[PDB]
Amino acid sequence: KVFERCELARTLKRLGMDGYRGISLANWMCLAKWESGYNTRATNYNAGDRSTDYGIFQINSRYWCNDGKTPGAVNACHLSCSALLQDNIADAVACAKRVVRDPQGARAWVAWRNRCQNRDVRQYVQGCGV
Repeated sequence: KVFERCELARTLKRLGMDGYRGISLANWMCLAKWESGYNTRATNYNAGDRSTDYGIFQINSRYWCNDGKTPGAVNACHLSCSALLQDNIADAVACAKRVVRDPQGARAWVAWRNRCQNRDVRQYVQGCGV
């Protein structure tokens, strides 16, 4: 599923993402936009280390979910990476919350620092009614 911007903003709010561990809704929106383009089926194989990024938040299989083929990986979210490819993002949101509960916070996704951090991210939620 490819979410429309405001449809996603409202969904994320209902799932309690606004301000989760100090991360505003507009930042989660900026993260999803640059990681997957709001696409829940997006996947990206990292040939360099044999891991894969799954879903709307592009969560990595080395630490967060289990896909069986990633060397020395852990599954902190206790989820199959398959769960992060559903149209329903409840599982992906629960795992993203787990990711940021680590000291790095949103810095866990390098895309956040490059395209979201210290920017005016208002545009991501403008007009969505959230």
